Amino acid sequence: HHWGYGKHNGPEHWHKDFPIAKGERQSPVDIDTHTAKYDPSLKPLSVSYDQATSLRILNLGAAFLVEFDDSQDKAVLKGGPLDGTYRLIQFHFHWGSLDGQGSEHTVDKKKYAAELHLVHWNTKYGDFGKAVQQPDGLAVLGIFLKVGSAKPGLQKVVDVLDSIKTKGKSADFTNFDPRGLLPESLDYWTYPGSLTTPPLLECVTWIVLKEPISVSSEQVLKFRKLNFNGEGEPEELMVDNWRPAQPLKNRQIKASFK
Ligand SMILES: [Zn+2]
Repeated sequence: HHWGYGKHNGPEHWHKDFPIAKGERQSPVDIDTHTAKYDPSLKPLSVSYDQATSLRILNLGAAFLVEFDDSQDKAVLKGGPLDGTYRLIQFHFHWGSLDGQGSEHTVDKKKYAAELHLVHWNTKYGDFGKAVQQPDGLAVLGIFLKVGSAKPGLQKVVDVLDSIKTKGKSADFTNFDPRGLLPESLDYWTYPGSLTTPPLLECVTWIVLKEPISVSSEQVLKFRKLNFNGEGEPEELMVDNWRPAQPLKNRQIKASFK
């Protein structure tokens, strides 16, 4: 009876196995744009993905991950609110059963159709496993998806999903350029938070881009054909794999823009 997104194992149940679910810096949160504070101390955000090396795409049950070779400084995030260098390890998405929901962060309570998370770890901690045990261990770039025009750079991801329909399946996925998933503007909000899936560790500097990317109805429809279950198990569509907004508590959200 492990955690998931269903009626009896979903987000309101997670605290029983993971008490930090009710902690002081949990994610996601609602971003109240009018209460967010423009911060002049914020240095420019640096996304250097030119030598990114994707390896594989995997259905882990709760989402699919595109994983990268993070054994060298090849795809890094720096600047913004960050001190030091954070290395890209994987990206994944959260999405809804309907276009009206799916994102984890919300903006003035608005839910987007999906949310992309590019996960990076602080190189001063040597690897991801050690990084998640640190309060500044990860930097996650969050990007909202709305339904409209297709995102051409997403299409290679959507076309391989038929090969990883069920939990446990993986496929080779080399030479994918995550620059094709970024919006024009790097304007962002930032705040200290957590992983949004168990173990919910409070190790994340969140950087959430203001500008969503547009993806087509057909593209998100393909996300919804995935399965939470493994092959040969009862079919349950991988939809609504999002945690809702958590209390902001003693935190301020900062904006990079005015
Ligand atoms: Zn995520």
